[PDB]
Order: sequence, then C-alpha cells, then structure tokens
Amino acid sequence: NINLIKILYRKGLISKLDYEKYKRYCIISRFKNNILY
Amino acid sequence: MIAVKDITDLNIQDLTSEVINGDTTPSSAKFASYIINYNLSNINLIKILYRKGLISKLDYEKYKRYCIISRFKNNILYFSTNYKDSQSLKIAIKILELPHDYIRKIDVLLTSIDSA
Repeated sequence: NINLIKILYRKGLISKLDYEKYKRYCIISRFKNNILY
Repeated sequence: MIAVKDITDLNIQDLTSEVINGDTTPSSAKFASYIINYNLSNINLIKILYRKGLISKLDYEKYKRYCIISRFKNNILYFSTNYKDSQSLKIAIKILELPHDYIRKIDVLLTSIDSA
C-alpha cells in the first residue's frame, strides 16, 4: 500500500498474493478448530 | 477552478447535501488529470452513479498505460510477461484510434522481443 497511495508496481503485488496464500496455507495447516462456514 | 475542483474534493476526506456539491464535482469533470482521476475516484469512495465515474477512470488509464506500453523502450522478462498481463486482462473484458494504436504496441513488443 506504500506504492498504491507503471506496470512494475503490480509486479510486487504478485509476490504478495503468492506467499500470502502460502501463509494462509499455514493458517490452513493450523485449522485444528474442530466451523461449518 | 480546474485544479481547484480538487480543492473541494480535498475537503471530502477532511453531509449529504454537503457532499452533493462533491457529487456533480466528480460528474462535471467526466462530462467535459491523470492524478486527478485517481484521487477524485477515491473522493466518492471514502447509488450506481458513482461507479459510472469509475468506468471512465478504468478506460483511459489503460490507454494511459498504453502510452506507458508505447514507452516500453527498456530493452524485462517479467515485464514482458506483465505486458501480456495488461493486454489479456481486458481481451475478454474490454475509441477507434486507440484500437489502431493497440497494434503499435503489438508490433513493437515483438520487435523488442526480437531485439533483446
């Protein structure tokens, strides 16, 4: 959001959107909460 | 008066009829500028008529990005993959002279792909 507020800026966003799901996969690996939604 | 039209939209981030003078202020402009079409689109943000100004922003920004694509004399590898990311993003999604100007980037990217 520092760059947000030419096409090279969104090249950093794809690095963010990649490992965030991998970090969300760590939050998915940490899904020992057993909910329905 | 014109750059001072963004002086009143600075007060919009500072109430319903007070934003009504800011309602047509984002509509008088789009009926008649690069940074102004980015900030004032966020002036209305922070019914369906507001997003009618957003489509005017999302249209010419790619045309301005086509000027940034016409200015792609930087010969990289991820940038050329980003060049397909700017062209095939609207190929399903989205004015006569810009379409003929779109072929200019189509030849010069492959000309630079032949160069580098």
